Amino acid sequence: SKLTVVASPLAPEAVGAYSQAIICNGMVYCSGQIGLDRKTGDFAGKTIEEQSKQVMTNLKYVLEEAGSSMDKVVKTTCLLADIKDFGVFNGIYAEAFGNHKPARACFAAAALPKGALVEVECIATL
Amino acid sequence: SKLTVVASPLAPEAVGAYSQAIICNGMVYCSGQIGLDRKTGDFAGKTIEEQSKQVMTNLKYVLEEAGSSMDKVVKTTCLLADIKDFGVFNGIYAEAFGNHKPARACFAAAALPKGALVEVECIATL
Amino acid sequence: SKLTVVASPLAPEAVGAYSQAIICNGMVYCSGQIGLDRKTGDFAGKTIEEQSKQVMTNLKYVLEEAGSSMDKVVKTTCLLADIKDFGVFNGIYAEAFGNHKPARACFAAAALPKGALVEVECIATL
Ligand SMILES: [Cl-]
Ligand SMILES: [Cl-]
Ligand SMILES: [Cl-]
Repeated sequence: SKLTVVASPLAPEAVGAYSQAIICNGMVYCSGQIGLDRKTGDFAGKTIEEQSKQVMTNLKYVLEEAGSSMDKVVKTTCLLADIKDFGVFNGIYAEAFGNHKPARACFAAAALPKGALVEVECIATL
Repeated sequence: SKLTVVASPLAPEAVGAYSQAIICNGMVYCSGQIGLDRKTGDFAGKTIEEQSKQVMTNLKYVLEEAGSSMDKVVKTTCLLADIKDFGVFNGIYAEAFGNHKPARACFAAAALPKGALVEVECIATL
Repeated sequence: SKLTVVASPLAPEAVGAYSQAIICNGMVYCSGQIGLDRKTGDFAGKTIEEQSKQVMTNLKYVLEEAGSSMDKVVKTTCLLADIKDFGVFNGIYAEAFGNHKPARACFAAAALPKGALVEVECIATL
């Protein structure tokens, strides 16, 4: 039951107390992505649309680096800064996954790290 | 590591970007149930008691459809719209599980989808 | 796929509808620890620093009882009562894990059980 650290050069860098994802026993446990662009270290934009798209892109990068894929995602958890953003977020999430339909839980947090508007974590299979 | 979609006709319908649950590698990953009654597509009631009972019933339906059970639940996460609802919720949760005692985390969200008062997700074994 | 209940005498007692952790299929699913001291049944202190240290100590006790360890943690979820506590919390978390870097998601809840300032759950391997 080895743990393998996942570090994509495309996803936001993990330089603190966490890894982008950990592989263990055939599963990939992904950190909660926020909508940072690795190229800038800043949010992709100020809007929910911009950050949501970036979050889903980031997740894909992490999953690919792990040897997984969006289609191998079993469960996500979707955190919003503001519940009114649910509809917009959900559309962008759905585009990202296409016809694949993970299990899901969603909620509005009181606040997210770094003032993010959206954070999405997941678990996937190899 | 096939994924199997769980769709009970008894639990709220999943007609959007998620599945009620996903089976993978011997485990069942359940979406966060809210207190909708599949027969109406509406909340079972306006109160915490009514919605909490519905949520736990819904979870049982999903688990059964997956080939699992309440007694096979390993971990839940219990989300409340209002922290003051913890005691009432907890009683209803406990009734639902009987002597089975999953691992658990609970918190109050700033808000939940659809204005729900309570949302409960879980992971279970086959 | 037997479930085993984990009950450390060092971690806060689980006397209600949950277990400290559940072992299943080679993995340990840990409840969200709050900063209670088992010796008193009360918070270790009123501050974020005091409770955060207690939470990480509690997690270690649970993991050890399960046959796991801090180094075997694959993923955590870190819940704060107040987003401004993120930096302090993160330092204490990092001390606790040393060079081990789980996957992670963090957020501020609207509120936590018992008025806690911080709650941390995790999943680990045997
Ligand atoms: Cl997740
Ligand atoms: Cl859960
Ligand atoms: Cl976790």
